[PDB]
Amino acid sequence: MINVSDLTQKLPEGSNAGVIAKNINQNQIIADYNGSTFMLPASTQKVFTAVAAKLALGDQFQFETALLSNGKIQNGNLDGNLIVSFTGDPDLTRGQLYSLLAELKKQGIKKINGDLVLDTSVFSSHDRGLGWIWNDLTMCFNSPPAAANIDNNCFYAELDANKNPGEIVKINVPAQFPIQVFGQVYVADSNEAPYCQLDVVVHDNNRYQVKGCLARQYKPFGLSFAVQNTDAYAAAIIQRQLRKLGIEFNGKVLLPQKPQQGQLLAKHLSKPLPDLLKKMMKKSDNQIADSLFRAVAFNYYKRPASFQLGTLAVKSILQKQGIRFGNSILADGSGLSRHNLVAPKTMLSVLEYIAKNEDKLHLMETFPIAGVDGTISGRGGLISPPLVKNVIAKTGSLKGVYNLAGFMTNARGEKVAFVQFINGYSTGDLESKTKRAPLVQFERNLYNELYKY
Amino acid sequence: MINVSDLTQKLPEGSNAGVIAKNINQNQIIADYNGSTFMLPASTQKVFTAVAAKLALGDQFQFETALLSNGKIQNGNLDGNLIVSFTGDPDLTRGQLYSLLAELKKQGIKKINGDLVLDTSVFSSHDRGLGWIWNDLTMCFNSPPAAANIDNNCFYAELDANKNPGEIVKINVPAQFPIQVFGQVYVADSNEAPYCQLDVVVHDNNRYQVKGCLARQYKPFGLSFAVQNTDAYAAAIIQRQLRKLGIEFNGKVLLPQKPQQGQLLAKHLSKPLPDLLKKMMKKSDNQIADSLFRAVAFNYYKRPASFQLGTLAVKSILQKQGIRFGNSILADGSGLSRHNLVAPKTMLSVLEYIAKNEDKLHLMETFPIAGVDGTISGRGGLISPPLVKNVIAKTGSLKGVYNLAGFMTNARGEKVAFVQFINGYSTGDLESKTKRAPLVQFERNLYNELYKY
Repeated sequence: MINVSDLTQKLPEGSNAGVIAKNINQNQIIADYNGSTFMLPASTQKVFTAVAAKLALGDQFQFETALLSNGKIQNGNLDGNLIVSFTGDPDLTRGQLYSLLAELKKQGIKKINGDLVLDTSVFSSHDRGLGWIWNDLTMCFNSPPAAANIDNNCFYAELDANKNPGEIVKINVPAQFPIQVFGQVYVADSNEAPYCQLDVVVHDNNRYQVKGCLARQYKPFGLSFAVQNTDAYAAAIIQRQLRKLGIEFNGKVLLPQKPQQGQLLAKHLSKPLPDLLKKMMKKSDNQIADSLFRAVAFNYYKRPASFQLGTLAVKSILQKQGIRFGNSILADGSGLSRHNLVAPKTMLSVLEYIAKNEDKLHLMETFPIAGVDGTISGRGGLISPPLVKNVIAKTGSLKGVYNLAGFMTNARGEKVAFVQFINGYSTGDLESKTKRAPLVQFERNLYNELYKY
Repeated sequence: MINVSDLTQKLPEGSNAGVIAKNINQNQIIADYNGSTFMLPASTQKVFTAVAAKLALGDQFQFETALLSNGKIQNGNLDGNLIVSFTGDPDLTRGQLYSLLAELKKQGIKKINGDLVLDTSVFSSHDRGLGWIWNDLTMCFNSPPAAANIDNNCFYAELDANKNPGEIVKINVPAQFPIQVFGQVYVADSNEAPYCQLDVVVHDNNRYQVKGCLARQYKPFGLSFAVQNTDAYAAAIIQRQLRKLGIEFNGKVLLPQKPQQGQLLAKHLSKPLPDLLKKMMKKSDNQIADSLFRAVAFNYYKRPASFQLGTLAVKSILQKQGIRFGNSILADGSGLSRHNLVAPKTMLSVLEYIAKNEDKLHLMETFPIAGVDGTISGRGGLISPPLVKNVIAKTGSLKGVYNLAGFMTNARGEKVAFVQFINGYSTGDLESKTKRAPLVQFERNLYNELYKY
């Protein structure tokens, strides 16, 4: 086999790698180094979710966002409540929601007599996986994969830190967002600037407290945040939109937990599963992953889905196909949880299933392709022949974690499936930028060895 | 050297272990298996905090909680604000605070004319380490090591769920706690129960919403929750106590966030550092650890301390004594962060420093003693001869992580220092109780091998 132990001497001191690779045509393992060790899979976890979603939801699945009522329409009034049903569409834009609501206007509703009721009942329990780190929850990449999700549950604030040290940065929220940012951030000089932290503290109803400092910046810039209370944000946007449409509305916002029965007025359907999977896999979309993870359970078990039921469904679906998980921990669909524990050989067994069933599943084309697209379009170890355009791989990147899972063609035209997990990679501080040079050397050498073996 | 690799065959599949040990008398490393691999140290991290606190704060250190004013006491009235200064004491009880406020009555105050002002300025930025997991922040063990800390920033409530399926669980919070717990949790039948989740959601001002369901219970179901807004909670308690003492107060609660000058009226002193460190090390107290971590930084840098300044101070103080951290990540003093990364050999260097300097430091007597006290008083693998009453070790336990760092005497009477980090330990699903029998067999074996080597 390949001497992976020798290759990991160029990784930073203290890191740990697990690497396993199989030549599919020969059915031969060709590298096997800590392949049974549980490691953090990061976004390579989304491969499990991709396979489960293909199997349990299928290619015609779409997320539905719908308007319902039990009132009768009568001289241009809807004489009852407006129900807006959100089912976790991770690709719903504010424009799509507006076009949905504009269906009421097409139907002659000029006024809604009752309340605005959101039905979010397809998801249950928290909208964050267990073991997610608290301080990342205000980052847009970790926005909640909630039932209501509008423009990726992300917004941004406008900052003007072109000020002298000691002065207050100007931080305004743009008009389109129903958010408050409060608190004060001061500009730090060059001698405190490298120590600066901008802290963000969440309070109720999408109010964000900022504290701390920032180095001067001449130009005004935007900082993105995750929406915290997704039901309040959606209800606020819906009421802004009814006003823009001229539909009179004067009622309360109601947030019941159960499914809300009513007559269907209009519906918007997302792009179908293959499109959602492709974006998930190419771009490493956490929200698409975790939405599918719970939509899989909701459809599979016919009951409201928590992250725990997501775990039970994904394991039950993949087990039925022959995948064995032992005591792996799959706490979410995205890979974000720090409780996740997967060994390289388990991920490889899923990659082998995806290769074997490609004629039906068509998941190979969802993988990022080295030096071409997705999150490896510029990956340093991969951007030269014979790897560029050849290696396809899902990345998993978290603090200290540099993983790849995917396939390549070797010098004989045979397909090799491979899993690379590297954890504990630290070359500087907390909140230092990590030297990627050892990782580029390692990967260039490993995938060249796999190509020629 | 000891063949630790074979010993690990007894640990669950997928686990990873890092084990290093030195015979101090011989100056010989006798076990060295993944000794340079960065792993999660969990509460063995508290060993670094203990040494830094001894060196920088010293055995006379006490935390101070004080009452100050700028007004004159005249005619039984304090004619100014009452300032209460909190400095992180992690062992301040409600009864201690009541006795401290009673001192105002001894000085003849029966009314305060102004406002209640808290000074929590010695700590800055967040009161949580970065990389802590979000869903544990409501649990008492993970209460915030904030400047204001009263009865460990924990309170208890009880759910009476001894009722039929379909009934609403009654929430009972003792009257002394200025918090609210609300919600409608229902009893589920035996078919639905396996699908339930009992959740808590934190709202502003220490209002906790319980949600979900649970099986009928056949004894009272306790909740132990961490206080979330620690200045609100302390100001609430202070005002109830002022009222019970017969000190009239009608003013505002002010939280200015900067140091407050005034005349010292009364100061309560905690127990001194050796008592604090003994409890922290024997019982694994996260709040004593992180409060000392930031107290070390406040006293060492003479400025308000964040967790980042705690990490700079602990490394700076230990590096002067010869410890080398390389690219370790030390994100807190407790070890709770999932960002922490340290190799077994670096922890072993600190244990050797503790043993070499025992005549000055007196830290040996803080380690739990196998089968006798602290957190290994009934540790399965250590409770028989020749290990019981001999091995002393600080534990580190988190989900997935079973560590020990300490010392023992071998069959020749020579002292051995050792570090065992196990991460990745999984024996079933995420919510199940972990099976310790593998750990017990591995530890009995390992420490027997160290005793006989």
